[PDB]
Amino acid sequence: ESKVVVPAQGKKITLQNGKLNVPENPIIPYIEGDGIGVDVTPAMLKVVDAAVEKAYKGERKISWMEIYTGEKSTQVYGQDVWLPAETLDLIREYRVAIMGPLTTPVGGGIRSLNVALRQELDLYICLRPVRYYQGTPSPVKHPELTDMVIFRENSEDIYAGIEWKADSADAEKVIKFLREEMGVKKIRFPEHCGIGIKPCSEEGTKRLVRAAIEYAIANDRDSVTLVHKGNIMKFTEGAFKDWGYQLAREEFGGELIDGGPWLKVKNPNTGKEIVIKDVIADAFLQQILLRPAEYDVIACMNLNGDYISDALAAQVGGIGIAPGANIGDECALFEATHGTAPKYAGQDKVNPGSIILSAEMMLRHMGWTEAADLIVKGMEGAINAKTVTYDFERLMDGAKLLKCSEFGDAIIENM
Amino acid sequence: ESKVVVPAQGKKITLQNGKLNVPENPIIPYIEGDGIGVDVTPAMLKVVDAAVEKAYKGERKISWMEIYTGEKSTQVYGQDVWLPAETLDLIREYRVAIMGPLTTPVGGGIRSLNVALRQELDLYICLRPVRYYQGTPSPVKHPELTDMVIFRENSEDIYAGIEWKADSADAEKVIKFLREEMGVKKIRFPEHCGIGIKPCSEEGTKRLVRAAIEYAIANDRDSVTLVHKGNIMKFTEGAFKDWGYQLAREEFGGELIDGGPWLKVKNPNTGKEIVIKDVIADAFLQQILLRPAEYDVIACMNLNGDYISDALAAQVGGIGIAPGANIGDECALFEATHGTAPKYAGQDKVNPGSIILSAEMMLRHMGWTEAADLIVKGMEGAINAKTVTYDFERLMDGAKLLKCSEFGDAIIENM
Ligand SMILES: Nc1ncnc2c1ncn2[C@@H]1O[C@H](COP(=O)(O)O)[C@@H](O)[C@H]1OP(=O)(O)O
Ligand SMILES: Nc1ncnc2c1ncn2[C@@H]1O[C@H](COP(=O)(O)O)[C@@H](O)[C@H]1OP(=O)(O)O
Ligand SMILES: O=C(O)CCC(=O)C(=O)O
Ligand SMILES: O=C(O)CCC(=O)C(=O)O
Ligand SMILES: [Ca+2]
Ligand SMILES: [Ca+2]
Repeated sequence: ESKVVVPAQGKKITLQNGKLNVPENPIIPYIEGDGIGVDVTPAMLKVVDAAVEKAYKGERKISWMEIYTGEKSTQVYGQDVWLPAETLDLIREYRVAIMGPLTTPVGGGIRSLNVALRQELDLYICLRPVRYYQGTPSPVKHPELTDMVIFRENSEDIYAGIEWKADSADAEKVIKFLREEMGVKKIRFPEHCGIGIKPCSEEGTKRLVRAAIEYAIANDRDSVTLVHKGNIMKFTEGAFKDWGYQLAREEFGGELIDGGPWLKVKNPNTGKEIVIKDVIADAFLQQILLRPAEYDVIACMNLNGDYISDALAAQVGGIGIAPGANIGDECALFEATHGTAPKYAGQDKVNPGSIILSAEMMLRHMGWTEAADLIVKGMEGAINAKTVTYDFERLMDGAKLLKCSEFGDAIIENM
Repeated sequence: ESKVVVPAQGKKITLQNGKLNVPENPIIPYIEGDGIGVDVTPAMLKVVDAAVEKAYKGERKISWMEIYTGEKSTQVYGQDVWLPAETLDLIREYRVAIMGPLTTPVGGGIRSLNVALRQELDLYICLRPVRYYQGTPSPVKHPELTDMVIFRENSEDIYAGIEWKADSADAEKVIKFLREEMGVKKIRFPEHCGIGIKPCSEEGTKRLVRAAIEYAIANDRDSVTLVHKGNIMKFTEGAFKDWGYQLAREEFGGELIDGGPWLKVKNPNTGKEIVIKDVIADAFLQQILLRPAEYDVIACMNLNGDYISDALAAQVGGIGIAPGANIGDECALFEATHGTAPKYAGQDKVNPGSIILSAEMMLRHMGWTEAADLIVKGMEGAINAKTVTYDFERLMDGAKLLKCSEFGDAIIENM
């Protein structure tokens, strides 16, 4: 028995040959989110409606439709309903959706609801753009040199949750198989030993890298860097790097730069040379601090992407305003990237920036670039104005302290 | 037929009940290192001899004994000799050794010689202290707030090199076993798929965490933070966190702080309260930038430790001067932590700081704290004096440019 209400006014977005067809009255499912979701989601709804209204002078309007996942889903659908089947069906059916932060419970053997959503809908691209907003307090000297776009592989890697607990019958069984059937000698302590599996496939790697390159082409970016720990994990991380370079050669006319290993790919629209290169992951966490300007589009595996995105967000003072998308071939789910921060929930206190900027990515994904531009513009103005939420204000002098909802208004005020 | 020459003057260090017995004329094996090893090692030898000579007025002297691993080993012992058996025997026999950077060849199925050395000698602690040297050009505003000591688990994790290449008969076999015998459903693309294994054991985790806590006690440090990605990898990363906390409760009288989950451990020598806490790895890469002062001793798994150490080193401007040790129960191997940088090899140009500070850790490990203190003092003086190698100088105004060997002298000059 669904508790979802389809808006009476409103039409579903359609997908016609890899191309979204967005009506002027699209229905957008949204998940409020747990904890501070109660604060940031309404700020996002208001800010989005304003930008859309201003951009198209009332010709277009989103019909928001609440759907459920997480703690609130249990309150709505009952006890063990953390992720209702219909939520998966609805996101797929309506093609574009957005969500606040989710609470995954502990003690019940439930795995990350965020990851569940990504894997279940096969949203194989985790897209995390990272730029600096002038006026943001940052811990680094030159945050303005950071302008990157992370394509993080979302469907494979150790992140896929294949593992067995130490001393479990399964763990014992897997370890037996490995030592006796596979002749594995390098397990240091085979007893009381947990075991995880890290898969990385040619198809998985290539759909991710294909998207990263298409994005560099579509947006006239300077380069795509394959980031990997291939010198230690040759057949997963190293294979990802090799497949990445290969895809570039096979589908995009990638050709050797000097002695290699870097390649150049010609932008078929602008004729610009896009550099395809690679950096070992540990060095890369150094290079983003020391030479951020040399990096643009990044393509990498699941776990590394997680680390890199977070490291970048912190460096530009954007820990609380980092936008993110999960994109597959059939639908897309945009998200607040921070946690539920239950301590502040309901206080109208936290920064709605992250979910607002994810909504910006959503609008842009929908082809409503004018409205998306107004959000970027509003965000830039409000931050420049030093009219900000506590998390920014406490790090600045002469800022005006705004509530969550008030920061929403300040964004609108600057549109 | 050994090509190693045991020094005529000199005595071997001994181990008596977990306690090193160091004679006044200890023999120390050293591996020159490939590439810039030719530049930094002699700078290290000279700087160490000076500190030892000054500290003990000639009463003590190290008898350096060259041993081999890497490219130079092939030149010495022949074609496929990258890591001679005797090198393992010698390091174990002489208890304390140091090395420059190593070249692991590509194309021959040889795995990291660094990792080989660590695993083969069971040097299960990778010890990476990270502090700021006043005067070092850093990309962050307040590098002086960083004063941490990383205990990185060295013997397990995905870093152990257990994996099979996509399309290999073994890969196919492992994937078959997993899908059909283990009922694994979450491998997205089972074809053309590489597979790695990530082990984490109770014993492996606890010997690492035990060392981290003993170190916090011995050095009156404020806290030990377990860093892990346990919310996604429950049975490896999560188990490491749980075992860590458990070890603290079982062996060190760890007790709940407030509602937990943090614990307090009483320093049995100073009565100081040592906090045992934990942070998810992705957040931790943010927290080291945003709140570096809240962190002290870190305990974490192999791969995470790799990332964290490198990220920290970059933030304090120490990418080229980061010291490191590999420590086991029977011996210890100190190392330059940077690469071989072949482009500058032999130019007497690069920064010998990393290997010099690893030598500082070696001297301290040997109980020769007075000599170790003189190196710290020299390094602080030379850097403060702005008398530095190109890698520092190019980032500063009004520095004096020194060659590698000259920077060695500047350190001595400041002792
Ligand atoms: N949008 C936001 N605006 C301001 N602070 C945030 C935001 N999101 C997260 N935080 C901070 O990060 C944490 C994220 O919550 P959690 O990781 O427990 O789910 C919160 O405790 C809060 O930390 P703080 O106590 O420093 O203000
Ligand atoms: N001790 C050092 N002093 C100065 N620069 C170093 C040092 N170690 C490494 N580097 C730099 O880091 C790289 C490490 O070498 P590799 O990772 O290829 O093995 C070198 O190319 C050099 O980069 P750079 O060209 O910026 O001067
Ligand atoms: O999603 C989770 O629940 C943990 C991993 C994470 O933060 C992410 O994947 O972005
Ligand atoms: O050791 C290697 O060869 C690569 C990994 C690394 O740099 C390290 O483990 O410190
Ligand atoms: Ca994250
Ligand atoms: Ca490293």
